[PDB]
Amino acid sequence: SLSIIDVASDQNLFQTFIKEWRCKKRFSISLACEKIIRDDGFPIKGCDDTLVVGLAVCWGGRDAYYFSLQKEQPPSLDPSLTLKDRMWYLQSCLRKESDKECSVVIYDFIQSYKILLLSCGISLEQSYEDPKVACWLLDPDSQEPTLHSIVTSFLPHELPLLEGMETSQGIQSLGLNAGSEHSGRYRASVESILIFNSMNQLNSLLQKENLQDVFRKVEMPSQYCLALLELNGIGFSTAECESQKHIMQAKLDAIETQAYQLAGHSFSFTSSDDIAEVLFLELKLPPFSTSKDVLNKLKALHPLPGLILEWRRITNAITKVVFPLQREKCLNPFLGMERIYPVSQSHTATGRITFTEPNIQNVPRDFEIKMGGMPFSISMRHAFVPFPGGSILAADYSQLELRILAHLSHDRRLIQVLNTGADVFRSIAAEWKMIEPESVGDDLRQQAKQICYGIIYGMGAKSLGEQMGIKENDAACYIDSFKSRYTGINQFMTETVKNCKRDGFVQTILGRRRYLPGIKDNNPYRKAHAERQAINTIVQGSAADIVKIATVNIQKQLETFHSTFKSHGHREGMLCPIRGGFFILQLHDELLYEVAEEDVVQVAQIVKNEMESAVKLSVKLKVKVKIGASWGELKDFDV
DNA sequence: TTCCAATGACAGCCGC
DNA sequence: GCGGCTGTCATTG
Ligand SMILES: Cc1cccc(N(C)C(=O)[C@@H]2[C@H](O)CCN2c2nc(C)cc(C(F)(F)F)c2C#N)c1
Ligand SMILES: Nc1nc2c(ncn2[C@H]2CC[C@@H](COP(=O)(O)OP(=O)(O)OP(=O)(O)O)O2)c(=O)[nH]1
Ligand SMILES: [Mg+2]
Repeated sequence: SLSIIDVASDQNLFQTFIKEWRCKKRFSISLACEKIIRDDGFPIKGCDDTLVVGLAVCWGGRDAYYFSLQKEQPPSLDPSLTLKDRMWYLQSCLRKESDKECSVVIYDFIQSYKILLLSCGISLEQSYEDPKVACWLLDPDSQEPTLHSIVTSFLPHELPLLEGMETSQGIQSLGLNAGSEHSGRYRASVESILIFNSMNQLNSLLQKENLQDVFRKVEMPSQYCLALLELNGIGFSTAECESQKHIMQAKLDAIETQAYQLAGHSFSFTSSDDIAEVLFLELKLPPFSTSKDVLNKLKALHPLPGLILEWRRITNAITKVVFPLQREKCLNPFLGMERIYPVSQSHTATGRITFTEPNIQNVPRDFEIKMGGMPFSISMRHAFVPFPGGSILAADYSQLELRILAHLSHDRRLIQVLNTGADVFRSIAAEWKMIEPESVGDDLRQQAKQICYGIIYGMGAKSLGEQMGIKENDAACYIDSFKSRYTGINQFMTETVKNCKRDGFVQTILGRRRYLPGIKDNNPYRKAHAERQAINTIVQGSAADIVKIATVNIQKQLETFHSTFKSHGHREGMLCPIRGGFFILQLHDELLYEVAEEDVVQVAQIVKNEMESAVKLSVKLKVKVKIGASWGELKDFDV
């Protein structure tokens, strides 16, 4: 039967609860947030509307222990239990002793870790288990889990507990979601019971699939590193952004006025229909699609397609990068600067990490605008700055996916190239554009990068032709030459497709499985798509495993040499200059840290050493470190 | 429908 | 009319 024990209603019940809690090796917690220093709970950073009023603990059955964090105002509070006394006993039960294996189960661990630190001044110090991450680990292509989907799949007999609790079908924790008519006490108590029991079932399934070691040693520690990143945020300068915006907007104005004179009338740059009417009906250019690929061919024949492409590039930087950054910026009064607080997203097909609100991974590379034949550099990344005195440190793996592919295919030709061979992208660009390596621009090297990974991951002659600007036949010859020169790779492609067809899945270097039932499909497209996913998932997923291990191992090292706070949040939630390195961004094969001037040499050594040691392959994991006053102005730094 | 992975703005359409 | 859905366009790795 569902029972909620209000432990703070009676001194005697409270101590019995505290004694039992202190001996538990496993329990769930769920935070109780409701809509409105206050007597009735702890304000949440970023929401003037909602309070943490308590939390619920579960360690078996359908008993929730509700632990109130209200000074005044379920039976009422025993007044001998001061809030200060409760906060003591709370911090005591949520922090590890020496040689004590202790696991806390939290739905949306990251959001809960942050609220406990910033709102209640409590830093969790135990092993963490998030059922959302366990779901992902069992099927990475599953829809993002909700409490409702977890209970549906893993605890279906308890679905009645969720009847009339419609917010259980949203992504946000039932306890944290104060946009309900149900009390935080009831919501957190139900969640605590559903999550504890759900996690027992998820742990049995992880053990059956042999993913429990991955879950405890890589994925949950990776979530802890991402919690520190989300507490840290990334520094942002508005002055740099505005000055770039003004140059961009001037170019957009000139492009529009010239486009409209060539067209003969106004047209919307955002309507494919309008652009198609102008290009194909009203100018009779040869084709109706208005894609990048189409306009890229046609720019050789008339100026308007090129103007369209530049309009979309610059409009993208203004409306999808500047507008959201200058809206999501937040004053940090301790560091004395604006920062952006993006949200990590780990539920991906291959185990990459991405970001939302906003997605800082998508901030444009440097690009050039010409006006009156004078070039202006647009560096959106230059707006992302360290705290005063600090530096940005970036460490990137050199061709990690190629090194992993070499290791798994034992391809002797690819190993030679990686051992000595110059930049492969520059080599391809040179051969293609009839030049020696040195002339390649950034844009052209990116085109060659797309060609090289494209071919490796099963790009066809029609598409390679559009990209290289050559006939399908010439592209098909290029594909054959690749396959002939690197026969190891081609054997590994056929051996991976054969093994996928048999098993219904592929596995990464750490044992994670992706299910590709399209592999058996009779439809030629769906079959070929699955075969391409099979090959790409093993290499891209393996790379994502290595970067996670690197991230986790760097964080351990930083915290040993840590005579200082493990995140900027740990100073906010505390209430003496900044020392150490702060994880600020992940870019798939690249880690960014914000580092105090004094510590950049030591942090650069730790980061490089730990990234190069993450795993042992047939080939060396090469790491380049760069350093600078912004993400946009990073310079090579020999470590 | 023929590189893979990702987020997100933005016209435009359709059952409610 | 209105929110959901669905391409389509962009960008990054
Ligand atoms: C101009 C052009 C276009 C398209 C293809 C190729 N071919 C068949 C290659 O061989 C090219 C260059 O001749 C040497 C690098 N290179 C590589 N290409 C691929 C696809 C792949 C690789 C790699 F996997 F080995 F890295 C290399 C290299 N090295 C060439
Ligand atoms: N399938 C595919 N994977 C890509 C593509 N671009 C990048 N990736 C994957 C493979 C490389 C990895 C990291 O991308 P980078 O741009 O850093 O590539 P890199 O090979 O490391 O180049 P660089 O030397 O500039 O760091 O992401 C692409 O167009 N297709
Ligand atoms: Mg790289």
